[PDB]
Amino acid sequence: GGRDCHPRCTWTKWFDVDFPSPGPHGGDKETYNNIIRSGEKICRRPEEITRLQCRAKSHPEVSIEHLGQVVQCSREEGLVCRNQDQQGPFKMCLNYEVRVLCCETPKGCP
Ligand SMILES: [Ca+2]
Ligand SMILES: [Cl-]
Repeated sequence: GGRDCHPRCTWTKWFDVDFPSPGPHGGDKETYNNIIRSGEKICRRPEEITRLQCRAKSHPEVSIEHLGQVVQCSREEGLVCRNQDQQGPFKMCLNYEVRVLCCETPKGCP
């Protein structure tokens, strides 16, 4: 047809709505649920979450694996880190942040 129909995609800002506290039930839960309930906007209504990125807030360039940290960065949910999953004897998550790629397909497009 006469239109470029590939999705238009825009990254959100980075969100950091939770901060870890110590103990076996602490962690850092940067889920879309928590982000929205913190007053933050993620995507607009027409757009769909297409990609998630995750990083340590105060160590933004490093692979999280090199910190020995056990985290999940899932497109459906956001980032979850649980203190109980980390190595001891001080079992604790670092502070993470996330950002989202929001994509919207133009009108009348397969
Ligand atoms: Ca956080
Ligand atoms: Cl870094």
